[PDB]
Amino acid sequence: SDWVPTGAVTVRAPGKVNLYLAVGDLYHELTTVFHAVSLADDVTVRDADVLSIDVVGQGEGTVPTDERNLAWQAAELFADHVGRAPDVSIFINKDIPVAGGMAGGSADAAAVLVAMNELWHAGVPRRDLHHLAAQLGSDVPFALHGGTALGTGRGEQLATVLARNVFHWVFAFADGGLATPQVFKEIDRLRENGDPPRLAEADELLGALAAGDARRLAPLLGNELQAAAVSLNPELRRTLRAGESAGALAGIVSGSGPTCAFLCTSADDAVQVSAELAGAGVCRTVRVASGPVHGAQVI
Ligand SMILES: Nc1ncnc2c1ncn2[C@@H]1O[C@H](COP(=O)(O)OP(=O)(O)OP(=O)(O)O)[C@@H](O)[C@H]1O
Repeated sequence: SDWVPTGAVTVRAPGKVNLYLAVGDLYHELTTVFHAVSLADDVTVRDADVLSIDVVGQGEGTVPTDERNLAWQAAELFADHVGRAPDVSIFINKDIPVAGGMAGGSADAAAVLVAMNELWHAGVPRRDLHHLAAQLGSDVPFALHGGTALGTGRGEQLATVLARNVFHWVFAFADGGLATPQVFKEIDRLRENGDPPRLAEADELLGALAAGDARRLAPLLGNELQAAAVSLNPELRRTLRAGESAGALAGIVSGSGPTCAFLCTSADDAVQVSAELAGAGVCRTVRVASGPVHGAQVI
């Protein structure tokens, strides 16, 4: 169903959820376990007379089509790297929520890097694409990488980890969005203010992933940005509680929010959870997905 015209390159790049997200000091130092899921954007790139961006799907109305778009920035950076003008049209069919904590703009940017490399057969190796991604944004490297990975530094340095099963997810999109800088500002505010708990080390969580054990994983999920996202959007507490009472093993805010993610034991539980959330009047719209999935790849 992807747009794949002759001459074009179409690339699918996944959204993410942070299974584990510890936030340090003052970019912020991060330790995170990224997990790529089957809610993805598909990006079709063609040679054209000028650089352009068109969007359908999530944010059809509102995602900018100019220099504000991370995909614009990606095309310019890649063109410069290989010594060509960025004369491509970019079409983004988005399932990843806008400003929702699943790094959809980052997916779009990673997809453009991959699509252009193929379109022009530029021979840019994966390590060089990684460097370009890191220049673009903190979550772009993971969008290239996919699977499940331990991100350090500010998230750009990645060590793959084993997630030895298919993991079943429900995502609850919020009515609006959050600006990730606002959410980082808020966690700093919360910490000026009190001395709330920090996550344990990621050891146990990584062990549960390596065992492929969702029931063990669930109570170990955690995201230090969640308190900031819920401080800003208190209604998220209703969404989380609803998903949990519907049968999710655990609910967590995804990244800087406001999307909520719910880990379920099985496909059938994700069926139940998504159906009840949709019926509970606590979020905008509901999605079912699985992970892990691949990083940005040509279709
Ligand atoms: N390709 C794009 N898709 C969506 N938003 C984009 C894109 N390019 C630029 N933007 C702008 O970026 C912001 C939203 O980015 P995005 O949807 O990636 O947020 P996010 O998923 O919460 O990101 P993260 O979780 O990586 O911090 C908005 O300010 C939006 O106008």
